[PDB]
Amino acid sequence: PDFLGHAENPLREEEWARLNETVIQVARRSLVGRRILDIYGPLGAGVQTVPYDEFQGVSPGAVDIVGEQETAMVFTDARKFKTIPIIYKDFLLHWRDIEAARTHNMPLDVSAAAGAAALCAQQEDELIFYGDARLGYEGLMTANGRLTVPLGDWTSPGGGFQAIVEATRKLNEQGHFGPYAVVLSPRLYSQLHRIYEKTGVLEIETIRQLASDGVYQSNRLRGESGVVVSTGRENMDLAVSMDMVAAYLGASRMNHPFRVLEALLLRIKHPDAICTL
Amino acid sequence: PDFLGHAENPLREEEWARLNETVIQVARRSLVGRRILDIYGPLGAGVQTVPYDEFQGVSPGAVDIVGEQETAMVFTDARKFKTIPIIYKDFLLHWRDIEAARTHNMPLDVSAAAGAAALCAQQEDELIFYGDARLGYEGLMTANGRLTVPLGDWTSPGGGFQAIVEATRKLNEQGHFGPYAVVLSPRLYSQLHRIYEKTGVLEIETIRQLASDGVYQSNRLRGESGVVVSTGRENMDLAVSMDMVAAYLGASRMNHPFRVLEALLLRIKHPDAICTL
Amino acid sequence: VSPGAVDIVGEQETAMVFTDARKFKTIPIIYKDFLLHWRDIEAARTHNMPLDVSAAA
Amino acid sequence: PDFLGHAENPLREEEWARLNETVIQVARRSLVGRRILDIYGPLGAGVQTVPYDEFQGVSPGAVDIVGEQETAMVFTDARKFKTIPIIYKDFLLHWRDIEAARTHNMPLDVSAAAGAAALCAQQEDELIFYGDARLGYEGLMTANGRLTVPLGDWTSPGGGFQAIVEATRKLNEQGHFGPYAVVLSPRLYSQLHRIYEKTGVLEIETIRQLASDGVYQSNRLRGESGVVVSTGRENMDLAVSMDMVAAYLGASRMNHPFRVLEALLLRIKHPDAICTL
Amino acid sequence: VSPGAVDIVGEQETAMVFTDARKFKTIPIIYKDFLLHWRDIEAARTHNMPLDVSAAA
Amino acid sequence: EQGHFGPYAVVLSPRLYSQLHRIYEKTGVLEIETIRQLASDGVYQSNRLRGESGVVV
Repeated sequence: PDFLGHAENPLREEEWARLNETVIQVARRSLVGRRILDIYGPLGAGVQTVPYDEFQGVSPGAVDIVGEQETAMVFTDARKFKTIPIIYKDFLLHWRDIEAARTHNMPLDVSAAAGAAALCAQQEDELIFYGDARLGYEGLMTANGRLTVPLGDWTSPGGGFQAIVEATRKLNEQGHFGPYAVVLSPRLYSQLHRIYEKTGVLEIETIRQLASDGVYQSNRLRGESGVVVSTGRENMDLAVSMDMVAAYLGASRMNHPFRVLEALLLRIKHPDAICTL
Repeated sequence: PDFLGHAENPLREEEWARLNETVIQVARRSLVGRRILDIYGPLGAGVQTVPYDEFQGVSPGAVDIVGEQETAMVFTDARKFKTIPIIYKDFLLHWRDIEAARTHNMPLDVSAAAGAAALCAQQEDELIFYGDARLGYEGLMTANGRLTVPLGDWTSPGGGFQAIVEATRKLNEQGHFGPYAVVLSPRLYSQLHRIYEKTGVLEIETIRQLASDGVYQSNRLRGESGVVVSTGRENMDLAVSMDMVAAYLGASRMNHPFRVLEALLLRIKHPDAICTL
Repeated sequence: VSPGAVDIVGEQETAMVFTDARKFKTIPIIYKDFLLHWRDIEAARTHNMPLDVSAAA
Repeated sequence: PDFLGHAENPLREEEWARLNETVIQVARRSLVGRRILDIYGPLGAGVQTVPYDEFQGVSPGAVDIVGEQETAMVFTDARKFKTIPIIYKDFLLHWRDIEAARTHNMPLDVSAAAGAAALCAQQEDELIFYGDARLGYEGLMTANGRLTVPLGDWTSPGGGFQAIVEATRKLNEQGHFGPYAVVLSPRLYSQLHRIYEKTGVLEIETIRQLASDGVYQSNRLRGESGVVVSTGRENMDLAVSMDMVAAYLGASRMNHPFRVLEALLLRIKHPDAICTL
Repeated sequence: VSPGAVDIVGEQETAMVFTDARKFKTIPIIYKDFLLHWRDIEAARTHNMPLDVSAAA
Repeated sequence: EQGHFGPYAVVLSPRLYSQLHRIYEKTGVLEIETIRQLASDGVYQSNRLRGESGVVV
């Protein structure tokens, strides 16, 4: 019979396979921060730690052949890797329904799961774009090397043109150049969605051709802020230990509790690539 | 190695078979409310909902080769089913016992099982006869059409007759008649058990012949009140989903917590059958 | 609104718990009715082929 | 295995074997009460019960051929066994941890495991030396049979000695002798180890040669020490059901809870060997 | 530091936490170096069986 | 009323049983018939019970 219990896997192999498929689908649609930076390789949950620092840093020298003289480069400086967080949003499945699905119904419902993952992965991005004083992190607002531009995103028609252009100026001048990506607040994006501009075509065409890796909108970024980076690797890395998954709390009073587990840590290996408002 | 618990199913097939059998023994003996109304069939845990509910009229006849006049049985008005409750009483068995029972000697204890089950089945009836503010229910005290008649008027000589006679009279007047069952608070019953009726022999034989389906004693009914109904189906139905089973809360500290699971909901499809003292 | 985040520690969930009640309010059935005429359909069953779906839509 | 559950003993056999070894190492070194009394044999987890009362008392035999009686030797007037306790201090291991050790790092972290065992074994001594009365037990502050020696008179300089002689004398009288053990609070031990006038000699050297078994210091004895005993068998016995072991609460939340289980009961088979201050 | 009595159920703190803080601060590399000379070792591979460890230890 | 009910057994002193062996009562039949039908698991006599006492379980 059922039985009751505590041996599951409350699902069976098929429904279990579904829940995983549903979660990563909805999570991936709600993740705006994995689309602006290409991911690191999976390290498994086996590693607790992701390497942390580079550059800062010195330019010169060559003569002919021997020495005269450098460097030894760097390392830079100290360690250790600040443990990749494990973030979770919890939800329960309620009593019998699952077992009603074992005979009566073919579709097993999702009380939360797609919603919780959507809530969790989003909050993950808030972790990415802001800083955390709580445990030892680099956000894209706290990394310094920001050389903060006198904002941009005016009302007057030039507006965001001058901004991103000014960004590229100092970014390039710091002695770091490459393909650029631009992240904006939705409110900024609409006010910057232009209207009109140069009389040839609109803002999307001019910015997307200027930054030229892409243009993206995040809801978790500060309303006033927006950030420009360089997508090139060995600059920033999005370090993922474990991806998004459905996990089991086990038997409880009576319930099946789940959590969604996501471990994402972003390291800034060259913090000359970051510019805020 | 050994020492058991995660665990598995820490009883064994024989011991497990016992525990189930003991529970239905004490429970069926401690249930007075499944004897006054024939039970509905078990639906399994698949259903969350128990069929419901209408009232207020009596239907026609009769007759000739003509038509109709039905005159139409029509509802009038609404839905839906108010979710069938799950009630439980929990008990634990001790770790250092069961593995001694798994085995060395054979003192395996079922004591907690029966004690909780007896208590659980008790409150189940308390749920039935009383109303429940807890979640959305009908009782035999909140079901209207009660005919809030004064009745007894007890203790001389008696009986002890006039009350039930007055009820059956009044019940019939409402246009509802049938085989009758009489439920009393235990305190009433002995005061009624009682003496000779001076005519006379017992209250039991004279009442048992008037109601003529039976006379029963429940402790959970209000002390002053007692109720007469009609056992006939399509009047009231006791909807039993999964019956009673022994279940595990899980393992805690380790030990083993158990619960007895009970789902009973009683519906009144015809509350003209209810009489309050 | 539900929590995070986070360290290798636990919990703090902090417990998603309901709180409070049930149950499902019955799913409605709505309908709009239409008729087709008798003297049509059997002419459509058939002689020519003007079969009408007009009332249906 | 990350997923999770159940009954993996989430470690592996190698890490599991270690976990046992680490616990028994730290526990055996931090137990001062198993060195003053030779242990009973392990009774297994099957038994709930430890044999109880003896002595009282002492009559000897000459003899030749026939003609020697008391004896019986009774076995003393009283039963039954008052159930051997279960004392525990628990610990959890975290999310990644162990499984991080099954991928990359060969060493398993036992930091909490042994730490709990040291704490648990500590209070175990508190159970022994103090009275309990929660579970209604003995130990020696409560054993009686002391004839209440005041002991003490240990102030200042001059020694520092007389108490233990008063003890041996009284111990000797009434007919119980053996090699003797002395237990003190650290506070007395230092107070007598000191205030060599300085003429001078030591406190340790005089007591340790007189006691002729040993002198021990426990942190858990009452501030005003102390108790003197006789190590001889059939006087006191430390009855051990289970040794120090690793047990599982078994699942909590994406973690693993452990406990260390120790069942030790000390019975007083001869309460004439006990003297307090 | 909190202790346990006990009998049957009823014993808690515990957790035993595992204390609020991570991560591991990297284990150092400390070294003192030494050299062996030109001939030395190879003089020992021809004639003399003992190797000079004077600087090593 | 104590919240414990089931099938009942009655134990009496022999002296009680005879004084309670009735005689007559309700005019239908005797005491054995009414008590044995009431307690309904059985009625028994023990000589070791207190003469005045009797017990129901």
